[PDB]
Amino acid sequence: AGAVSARAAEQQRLQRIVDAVARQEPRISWAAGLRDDGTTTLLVTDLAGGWIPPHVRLPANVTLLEPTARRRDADVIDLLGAVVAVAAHESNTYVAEPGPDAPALTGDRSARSAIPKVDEFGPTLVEAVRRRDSLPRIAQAIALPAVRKTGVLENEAELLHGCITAVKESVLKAYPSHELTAVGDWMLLAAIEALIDEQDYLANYHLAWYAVTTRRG
Ligand SMILES: [K+]
Repeated sequence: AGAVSARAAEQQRLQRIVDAVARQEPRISWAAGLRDDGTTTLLVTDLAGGWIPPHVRLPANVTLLEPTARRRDADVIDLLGAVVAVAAHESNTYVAEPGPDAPALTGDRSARSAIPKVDEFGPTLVEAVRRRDSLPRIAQAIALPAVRKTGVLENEAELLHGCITAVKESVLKAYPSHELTAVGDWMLLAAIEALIDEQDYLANYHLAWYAVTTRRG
Protein backbone atom coordinates (compact mmCIF):
# COMPACT_ATOMS: atom_id res chain seq x y z
CA ALA A 1 0.00 0.00 0.00
CA GLY A 2 1.76 3.10 -1.30
CA ALA A 3 4.97 1.16 -1.98
CA VAL A 4 4.76 1.79 -5.74
CA SER A 5 4.21 5.52 -5.25
CA ALA A 6 7.21 5.89 -2.92
CA ARG A 7 9.43 3.87 -5.26
CA ALA A 8 8.17 5.91 -8.23
CA ALA A 9 8.80 9.20 -6.40
CA GLU A 10 12.38 8.10 -5.69
CA GLN A 11 13.07 7.24 -9.34
CA GLN A 12 11.34 10.39 -10.63
CA ARG A 13 13.39 12.59 -8.31
CA LEU A 14 16.62 11.20 -9.76
CA GLN A 15 15.41 11.74 -13.33
CA ARG A 16 14.49 15.38 -12.65
CA ILE A 17 17.99 15.92 -11.23
CA VAL A 18 19.59 14.38 -14.33
CA ASP A 19 17.36 16.34 -16.70
CA ALA A 20 18.16 19.53 -14.77
CA VAL A 21 21.86 19.35 -15.60
CA ALA A 22 21.25 17.76 -19.01
CA ARG A 23 19.16 20.66 -20.28
CA GLN A 24 22.02 23.00 -19.32
CA GLU A 25 24.52 20.86 -21.26
CA PRO A 26 22.84 18.13 -23.35
CA ARG A 27 25.88 17.35 -25.53
CA ILE A 28 27.42 15.06 -22.86
CA SER A 29 26.10 12.06 -20.95
CA TRP A 30 24.90 12.35 -17.34
CA ALA A 31 23.78 9.98 -14.60
CA ALA A 32 22.55 10.23 -11.02
CA GLY A 33 22.16 7.52 -8.41
CA LEU A 34 20.99 7.07 -4.83
CA ARG A 35 23.45 5.40 -2.47
CA ASP A 36 22.30 2.68 -0.09
CA ASP A 37 22.35 5.13 2.84
CA GLY A 38 19.14 6.52 1.33
CA THR A 39 20.37 10.13 1.48
CA THR A 40 23.44 10.55 -0.78
CA THR A 41 22.59 11.44 -4.39
CA LEU A 42 25.65 11.05 -6.63
CA LEU A 43 25.83 12.97 -9.92
CA VAL A 44 28.33 12.25 -12.70
CA THR A 45 29.24 12.93 -16.29
CA ASP A 46 31.88 10.99 -18.22
CA LEU A 47 33.46 14.16 -19.64
CA ALA A 48 36.51 13.81 -17.38
CA GLY A 49 36.36 11.16 -14.64
CA GLY A 50 33.70 12.90 -12.52
CA TRP A 51 34.59 16.57 -13.01
CA ILE A 52 31.59 18.87 -13.54
CA PRO A 53 32.21 21.75 -15.99
CA PRO A 54 31.74 25.28 -14.61
CA HIS A 55 28.88 26.36 -16.89
CA VAL A 56 26.53 23.72 -15.40
CA ARG A 57 24.72 24.71 -12.21
CA LEU A 58 23.98 21.82 -9.84
CA PRO A 59 20.70 20.90 -8.12
CA ALA A 60 20.51 21.06 -4.34
CA ASN A 61 21.95 18.26 -2.21
CA VAL A 62 23.94 16.34 -4.84
CA THR A 63 27.32 14.73 -4.14
CA LEU A 64 30.18 14.45 -6.62
CA LEU A 65 32.88 11.87 -7.22
CA GLU A 66 36.07 12.74 -5.38
CA PRO A 67 39.10 13.67 -7.52
CA THR A 68 40.95 10.42 -8.16
CA ALA A 69 42.36 8.96 -11.36
CA ARG A 70 39.65 6.96 -13.14
CA ARG A 71 39.91 5.01 -16.36
CA ARG A 72 39.13 6.87 -19.57
CA ASP A 73 36.57 4.35 -20.84
CA ALA A 74 34.22 4.24 -17.84
CA ASP A 75 30.69 5.24 -18.80
CA VAL A 76 28.24 7.12 -16.58
CA ILE A 77 26.76 3.87 -15.25
CA ASP A 78 30.19 2.56 -14.24
CA LEU A 79 31.07 5.93 -12.68
CA LEU A 80 28.04 5.80 -10.36
CA GLY A 81 29.37 2.68 -8.66
CA ALA A 82 27.08 0.98 -6.16
CA VAL A 83 23.62 2.59 -5.97
CA VAL A 84 20.02 1.49 -5.38
CA ALA A 85 18.41 3.59 -8.15
CA VAL A 86 19.73 5.03 -11.42
CA ALA A 87 18.70 7.70 -13.94
CA ALA A 88 20.70 8.86 -16.95
CA HIS A 89 20.83 11.05 -20.06
CA GLU A 90 22.56 10.04 -23.28
CA SER A 91 24.50 12.80 -25.03
CA ASN A 92 22.47 14.82 -27.58
CA THR A 93 19.07 13.57 -26.39
CA TYR A 94 16.54 16.39 -26.35
CA VAL A 95 15.52 17.59 -22.88
CA ALA A 96 12.16 19.19 -22.16
CA GLU A 97 11.93 22.81 -21.08
CA PRO A 98 11.79 23.10 -17.28
CA GLY A 99 8.58 23.41 -15.33
CA PRO A 100 7.73 24.25 -11.72
CA ASP A 101 8.98 20.83 -10.52
CA ALA A 102 12.54 21.28 -11.79
CA PRO A 103 15.04 21.14 -8.90
CA ALA A 104 16.44 24.46 -7.72
CA LEU A 105 20.04 24.91 -8.86
CA THR A 106 21.47 25.79 -5.44
CA GLY A 107 23.88 22.91 -4.99
CA ASP A 108 27.17 24.14 -6.46
CA ARG A 109 28.74 25.51 -3.27
CA SER A 110 28.26 22.37 -1.18
CA ALA A 111 28.91 19.90 -4.01
CA ARG A 112 32.17 21.49 -5.15
CA SER A 113 33.58 22.30 -1.67
CA ALA A 114 34.13 18.71 -0.48
CA ILE A 115 37.80 18.58 -1.56
CA PRO A 116 40.47 19.42 1.06
CA LYS A 117 42.55 22.50 0.33
CA VAL A 118 45.32 21.65 -2.12
CA ASP A 119 48.79 21.86 -0.60
CA GLU A 120 50.60 25.09 -1.56
CA PHE A 121 47.63 26.15 -3.68
CA GLY A 122 49.26 29.29 -5.08
CA PRO A 123 52.64 27.87 -6.10
CA THR A 124 50.90 24.75 -7.41
CA LEU A 125 48.76 26.78 -9.82
CA VAL A 126 51.70 28.91 -11.01
CA GLU A 127 53.78 25.78 -11.66
CA ALA A 128 50.91 24.19 -13.59
CA VAL A 129 50.63 27.27 -15.80
CA ARG A 130 54.40 27.40 -16.32
CA ARG A 131 54.61 23.80 -17.55
CA ARG A 132 51.57 23.87 -19.90
CA ASP A 133 52.51 24.89 -23.44
CA SER A 134 48.94 24.95 -24.80
CA LEU A 135 47.55 27.72 -22.56
CA PRO A 136 46.55 31.07 -24.09
CA ARG A 137 48.50 34.25 -23.40
CA ILE A 138 45.91 35.50 -20.89
CA ALA A 139 46.69 32.56 -18.59
CA GLN A 140 50.40 33.40 -18.53
CA ALA A 141 49.51 37.07 -18.06
CA ILE A 142 47.29 36.92 -14.97
CA ALA A 143 48.11 33.60 -13.28
CA LEU A 144 50.47 35.22 -10.77
CA PRO A 145 48.33 38.38 -10.25
CA ALA A 146 45.33 36.13 -9.55
CA VAL A 147 47.30 34.15 -6.95
CA ARG A 148 48.69 37.35 -5.40
CA LYS A 149 45.13 38.80 -5.39
CA THR A 150 46.37 42.10 -6.83
CA GLY A 151 43.34 42.50 -9.10
CA VAL A 152 43.14 42.33 -12.89
CA LEU A 153 41.69 44.58 -15.56
CA GLU A 154 38.20 44.16 -16.99
CA ASN A 155 39.51 43.42 -20.48
CA GLU A 156 41.63 40.69 -18.89
CA ALA A 157 38.60 39.11 -17.21
CA GLU A 158 36.72 39.41 -20.52
CA LEU A 159 39.52 37.70 -22.46
CA LEU A 160 39.83 34.96 -19.83
CA HIS A 161 36.12 34.19 -20.04
CA GLY A 162 36.27 34.28 -23.83
CA CYS A 163 39.03 31.67 -23.75
CA ILE A 164 37.07 29.52 -21.28
CA THR A 165 34.04 29.59 -23.58
CA ALA A 166 36.23 28.69 -26.56
CA VAL A 167 37.87 25.63 -25.00
CA LYS A 168 34.44 24.58 -23.70
CA GLU A 169 33.14 24.56 -27.28
CA SER A 170 36.30 22.91 -28.62
CA VAL A 171 36.01 20.08 -26.09
CA LEU A 172 32.25 19.53 -26.26
CA LYS A 173 32.25 19.47 -30.06
CA ALA A 174 35.03 16.86 -30.06
CA TYR A 175 33.23 14.77 -27.40
CA PRO A 176 33.29 11.87 -26.97
CA SER A 177 36.63 11.93 -28.85
CA HIS A 178 37.96 14.94 -26.93
CA GLU A 179 41.57 15.24 -25.78
CA LEU A 180 42.06 15.31 -22.02
CA THR A 181 44.82 17.81 -22.84
CA ALA A 182 42.17 20.37 -23.79
CA VAL A 183 40.08 19.44 -20.75
CA GLY A 184 43.06 20.15 -18.50
CA ASP A 185 43.41 23.60 -20.06
CA TRP A 186 39.70 24.17 -19.43
CA MET A 187 40.24 23.25 -15.77
CA LEU A 188 43.23 25.56 -15.28
CA LEU A 189 41.44 28.50 -16.88
CA ALA A 190 38.38 27.79 -14.72
CA ALA A 191 40.56 27.90 -11.60
CA ILE A 192 41.95 31.31 -12.59
CA GLU A 193 38.47 32.75 -13.15
CA ALA A 194 37.16 31.47 -9.82
CA LEU A 195 40.25 32.98 -8.19
CA ILE A 196 39.72 36.49 -9.56
CA ASP A 197 36.04 36.16 -8.55
CA GLU A 198 37.10 35.44 -4.93
CA GLN A 199 35.66 31.91 -5.09
CA ASP A 200 38.80 30.28 -3.71
CA TYR A 201 37.02 27.00 -2.93
CA LEU A 202 36.03 26.74 -6.60
CA ALA A 203 39.60 27.46 -7.73
CA ASN A 204 40.63 24.67 -5.36
CA TYR A 205 38.05 22.32 -6.91
CA HIS A 206 39.30 22.92 -10.45
CA LEU A 207 42.98 22.77 -9.48
CA ALA A 208 42.51 19.45 -7.68
CA TRP A 209 40.76 17.96 -10.71
CA TYR A 210 43.50 19.32 -12.99
CA ALA A 211 46.10 17.27 -11.09
CA VAL A 212 44.31 13.93 -11.48
CA THR A 213 43.34 14.71 -15.09
CA THR A 214 46.94 15.39 -16.18
CA ARG A 215 48.59 12.63 -14.13
CA ARG A 216 51.04 10.33 -15.90
CA GLY A 217 50.91 6.54 -15.65
K1 LIG B 1 23.91 13.90 -1.69
